[PDB]
Amino acid sequence: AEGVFQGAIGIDLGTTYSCVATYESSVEIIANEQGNRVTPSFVAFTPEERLIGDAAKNQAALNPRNTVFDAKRLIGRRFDDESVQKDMKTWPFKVIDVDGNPVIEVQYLEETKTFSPQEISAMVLTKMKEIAEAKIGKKVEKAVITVPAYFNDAQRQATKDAGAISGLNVLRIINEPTAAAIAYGLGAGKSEKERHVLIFDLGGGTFDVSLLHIAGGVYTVKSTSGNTHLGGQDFDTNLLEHFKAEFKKKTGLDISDDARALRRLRTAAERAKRTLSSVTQTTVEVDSLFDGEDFESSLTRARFEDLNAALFKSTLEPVEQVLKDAKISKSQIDEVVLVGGSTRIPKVQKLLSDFFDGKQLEKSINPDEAVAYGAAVQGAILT
Ligand SMILES: [Cl-]
Ligand SMILES: [Cl-]
Ligand SMILES: [Cl-]
Ligand SMILES: [Cl-]
Ligand SMILES: [Mg+2]
Ligand SMILES: [Mg+2]
Repeated sequence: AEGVFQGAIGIDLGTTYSCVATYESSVEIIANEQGNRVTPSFVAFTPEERLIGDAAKNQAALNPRNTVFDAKRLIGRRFDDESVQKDMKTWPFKVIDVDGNPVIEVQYLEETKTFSPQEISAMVLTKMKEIAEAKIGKKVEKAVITVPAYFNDAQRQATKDAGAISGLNVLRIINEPTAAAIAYGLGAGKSEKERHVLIFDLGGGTFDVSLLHIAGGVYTVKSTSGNTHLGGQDFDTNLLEHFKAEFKKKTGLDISDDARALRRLRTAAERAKRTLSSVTQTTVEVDSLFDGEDFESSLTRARFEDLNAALFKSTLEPVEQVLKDAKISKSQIDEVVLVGGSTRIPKVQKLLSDFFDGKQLEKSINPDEAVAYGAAVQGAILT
């Protein structure tokens, strides 16, 4: 027990970003060595070393064949699965078929090596463990890891297996939406007074809606829906195209083939989106965007909303589906919990609060951190 943490860390092993939390005297989300409270679920292999997290994502463009990401899209799946065959056409790294399983093949230290999805995820989980250890000052042996509610038994086992590989005793695999509810203490009393709770989780690349029944300490997923491939980055993309159009119109320049110019302009758009969650108008500037020309525009909240009209509206569909499927009316819903950074967008909150006739949404916990937070809460209950 000497020099070992007696608790269990909570890990949100996300598709694109991961987050780790612990609950000593209170629940804390842990920052990594670059001071970030989420860490890219990225592993890069180079002629000299392996990078995990921020450094891996930051060199992805320079090292695309050997920078691995989206392993959560493979884990516990089969090579000839339909999502897989499809996902593979979109990745710059090689995925091969070994005994019918997907396996990632890369160059590492000037040799060809292959990794299962569980092995890649284990490397991310090891990174999360190490991040937690650095802040705790102790070794971590126990964890609670979260997975999407639609994960099947193979996907769940493969995720536990990843944990084992990373030197963690995985006490429980819990559902992402359930973690978020636990974060808000919903059902914490373990009282027999029941609740129905809708989790609205709009991630950067994922949109998941889940209906929970909670009573007596038992969290039951009644129904689940979403858009796997719609997310916050899609809002950025619409603003990016709007800005590209403006720039080309004023200057005659097309930045489509300049990766750096595209990157800087998407950064401007991401920043502009965030500003517009707090205020209603902003300038948008990029100095010397292309061929000597400065980019300057402005954007109102109203215009931002119009540019994403259809997308925003589409977010109510899965809320309706989940109720329809569970045979539960919107009036029976006790809490609506917001997860994912994109839920900070005022319009998204408004469409949702209006659908529930002015109901206030649970949002006091950072939406990017809520899943990890509840995983940490569950970890403390188990230890
Ligand atoms: Cl995810
Ligand atoms: Cl993610
Ligand atoms: Cl630059
Ligand atoms: Cl700039
Ligand atoms: Mg998430
Ligand atoms: Mg300037």
